[PDB]
Amino acid sequence: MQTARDEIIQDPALAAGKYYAYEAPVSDKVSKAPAGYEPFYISAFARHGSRYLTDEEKYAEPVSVLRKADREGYLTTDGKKALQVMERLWKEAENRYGELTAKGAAQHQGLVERMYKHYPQVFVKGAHVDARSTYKTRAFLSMAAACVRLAQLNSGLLITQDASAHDAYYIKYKNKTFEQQHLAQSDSVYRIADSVYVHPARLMKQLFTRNVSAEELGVSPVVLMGELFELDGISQSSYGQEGLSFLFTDDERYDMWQRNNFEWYYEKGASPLSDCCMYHLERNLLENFIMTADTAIASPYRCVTLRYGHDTNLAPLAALMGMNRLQTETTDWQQIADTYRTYRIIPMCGNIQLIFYRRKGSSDILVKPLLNEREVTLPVETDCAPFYHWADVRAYWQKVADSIVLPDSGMQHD
Amino acid sequence: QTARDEIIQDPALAAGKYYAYEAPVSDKVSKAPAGYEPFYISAFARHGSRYLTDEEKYAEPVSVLRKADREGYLTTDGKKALQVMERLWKEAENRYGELTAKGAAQHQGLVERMYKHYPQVFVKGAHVDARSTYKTRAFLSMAAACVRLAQLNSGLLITQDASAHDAYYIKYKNKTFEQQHLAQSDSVYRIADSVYVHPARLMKQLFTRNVSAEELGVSPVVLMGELFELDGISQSSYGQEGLSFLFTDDERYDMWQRNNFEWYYEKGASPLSDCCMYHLERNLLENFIMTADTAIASPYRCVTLRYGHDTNLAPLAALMGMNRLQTETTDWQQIADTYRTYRIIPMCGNIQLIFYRRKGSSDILVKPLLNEREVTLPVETDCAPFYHWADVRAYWQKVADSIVLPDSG
Repeated sequence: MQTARDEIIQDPALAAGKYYAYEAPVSDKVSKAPAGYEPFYISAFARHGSRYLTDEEKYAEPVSVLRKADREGYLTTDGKKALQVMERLWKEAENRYGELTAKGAAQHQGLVERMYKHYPQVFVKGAHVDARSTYKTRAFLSMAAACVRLAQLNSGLLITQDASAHDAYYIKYKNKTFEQQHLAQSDSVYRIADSVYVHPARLMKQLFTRNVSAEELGVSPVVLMGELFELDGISQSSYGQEGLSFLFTDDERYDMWQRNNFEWYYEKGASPLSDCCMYHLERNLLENFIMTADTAIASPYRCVTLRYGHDTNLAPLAALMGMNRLQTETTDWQQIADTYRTYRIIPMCGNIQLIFYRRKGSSDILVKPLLNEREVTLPVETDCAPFYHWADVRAYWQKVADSIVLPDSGMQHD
Repeated sequence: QTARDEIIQDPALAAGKYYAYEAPVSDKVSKAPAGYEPFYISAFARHGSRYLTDEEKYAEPVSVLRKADREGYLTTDGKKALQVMERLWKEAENRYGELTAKGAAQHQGLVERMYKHYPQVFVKGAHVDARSTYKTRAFLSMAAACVRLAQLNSGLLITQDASAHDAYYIKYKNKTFEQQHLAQSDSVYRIADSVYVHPARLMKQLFTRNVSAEELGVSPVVLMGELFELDGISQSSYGQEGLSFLFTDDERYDMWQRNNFEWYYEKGASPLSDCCMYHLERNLLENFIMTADTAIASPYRCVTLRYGHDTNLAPLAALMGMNRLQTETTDWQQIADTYRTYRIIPMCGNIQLIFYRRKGSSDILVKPLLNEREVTLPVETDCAPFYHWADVRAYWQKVADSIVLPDSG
């Protein structure tokens, strides 16, 4: 539909991208399934909800730069206003770095609330909600919030939780060797990305009364601008905390989003600069979607599969599934945002949901794919969009998974 | 009963820190004085039943017996032990240190008995404030309990956290303090092994011939410790055979004593570590005091649930002054009289404080429970098993104020 540029002009919060605080779709409506079809299985992967920045230094470094300017008298009034905001953001996050916020828990309560409202026939008494997480507290506290909410919504669900190293091979897959096969020269690529997207000259004059250099700051202007942009976005993780929007023009807001958007496209998407197939990393997660759907479709019980993790794995999974046009390959720095937009893929509480439908007396299973609760296309033909035939989707995904070979990494192997 | 007789009646208790929690046999709870109703619960619970924390705790002993098997000096009893140990390792594979299904069921049972016995605490709109450490076994115990509470009363307000911000009281650690008082622990444990661990008979039961510690790769005392650990951890699984056929009644008691001593020494009242190692839990005691003050003054209704590790549960029990845990002795055999790990830190071990108020009276009462058994506190009371919170609080505050801990980490 709209350009990413127009979307971000209409809603500046979307430029936070990976830090965008999840919002339910404006429309509460759900596409009607073909006659006789009812939902019976839901399979999901959900990123943790809104969180603070992951390292104390992501607060401490830019704050100390501005406090020093203040102390030595070259911080402007806008600079002082910015410093005051960042001090409040840091105080909020103090000794809670990387951790889920109260707003982040509410996002996951809302996510399963809307699941329950939309597909009540899935969440019948005795149905086994199988929820799993990574070891990271932000991921499993998102699971914990969601599971307590489902238990409040229906006392009869059988809800189990785990956060086990035994599942890491698909719920938090990692292969540094594969990354190093493609990203060894990422330093060079990012220097080019910085010069294409990050334009710090105007902001430096807004922040400081006299001209400053990379050497007096302790960080380059490009780094300082990125750090201030990250703080502006992370303000969304808190209730009633203002950001730093007054530090960024609309074009700079768009460009700083583009800079992190490119990073995801490069490290985890279809960039030709990383040889187009970085999203092959999620073969195992894709296979776990296939196998657990196979089990639920053949099961005499009722099932729901919930997985809680990280955008590190969510972003490539959406591309590997073939959603929309995520697999489009381009090196045009400005064209990426056409088909690949992080706020539509990996916001806080970002999530993929597959809704499986069944009709009595018919072995023709249908599946509705949702990316952040919006219908998506899959690279197979269908006669009942937004619905797909599971037989066609399964064949395509299994063929994709079968074609991916991943290298030994440490003691881990295919 | 004595610890020796309790272990004769119920050998599973000798697993100590690995004993799989069981509810009290009677569903009865003591009657509060007239007009008193429970209104606040404050708890600290260890994670439920878990696998061993490191792969080497399975691999090392298993490889010893596989070596004996390959080279043909493993007895038939030895092969039987190897069979069960391979089974225990297979259960734990890639789940080292993790909560088991039984450990989750323990924590569901714990809150459902809180709910049954003190139902006036669990009313619509009450805030259940649950917090954990960052370790998955602790968090998942929390998560199992909170889902259970949600099912018992969806009107509760249940929040969950597992924050570095709570570590100073929910997972306290002070390596400097330990090195001040445990500096020669290596020497103390070599003596303790000599006192308690006697592997000659077991070595002859396991192997067809004498075997040197060099050929085993581990000393016979280490191997006996590892086999006893594997025997205990079988309790974490449903329907898993242990190794009871490798230990006589006397050895089972003595191996329990050896680990019991380790807790008494590192976390209890042993004169060998200068009698005040349980001072480590001053912050956790202060958190119990202040969250109780807040609940007593609150216009809302509250429950405080903390989920953690026996590293902190054991000293908390002693620092609160429960029963005779603070009794000081160097007599290796007398420890067990007043200090018994299966009564303090089993799997799902827990301290609960049940607070009661009477309408129109500011005299708050508190009932202290250790693994759901009433305990004494070093405070006078005119209505045991209940204590006046004003007296308990004054005693715990001065205990906390008397403690000096070094800045560490």
